[PDB]
This record gives sequence, structure tokens and C-alpha cells, in this order.
Amino acid sequence: TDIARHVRAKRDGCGALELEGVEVCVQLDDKKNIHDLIPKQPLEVHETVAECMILANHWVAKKIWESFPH
RNA sequence: UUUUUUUUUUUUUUUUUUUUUUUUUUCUCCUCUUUUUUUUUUUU
Repeated sequence: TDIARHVRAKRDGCGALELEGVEVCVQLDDKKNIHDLIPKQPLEVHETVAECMILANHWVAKKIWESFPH
């Protein structure tokens, strides 16, 4: 939690653009038919893991660019 | 006290052959309406 919160702190001191999408989820029972629909949401932990893997993939790409130029 | 005679079931067998699924019609034809076309992002 702390690590993610403050990787966020830094890379927003840089300043990202965090926006959203109009996404909805669907539950399907035994009969395979619509019990209900439910709007889904972005959760704190989604943001955490999103930034952890952003930084990860970022260092990955750095390594692999400086390692193989063209 | 009533003798004698009036044929019967066609003859024949020791002939060659080098093709081939099907088969043969039917004309030109007014697709109705918020749009450029949205787009990063993350959790599968």
C-alpha cells in the first residue's frame, strides 16, 4: 500500500493523465441469463497494481532499449 | 349253336461378339436518418 501510494506520489508530481471508461460487467447464472447488470468501478488496489506494473514495464523497456538500439 | 383281322408316344445339337458416372435453359431487381468514425490507462 505504502510503496504504491508513493510511487503514485512521485509519478504524479511528474503528472500523468488518469481518466476512465464507460465499462459495465455482467453476471450469468446457471440458466446463463441476466440476473442483473452492474456498473463496475476503479478500485484503490487496481490503481496500486497498475502503477507497480507501469514502473515495472517501464524499467523493462528502458533496459531493452539501451540494450538493443534498433 | 355266334368264327377271323384292323402298326405307334418329332428327327437334331460339339454357337462368335473387342464397353463405362452424367446427358438439355428462365430476365432486370430503391437496404430510411445524432455524427465525426471511438481509440491512452489498469485489473483476465
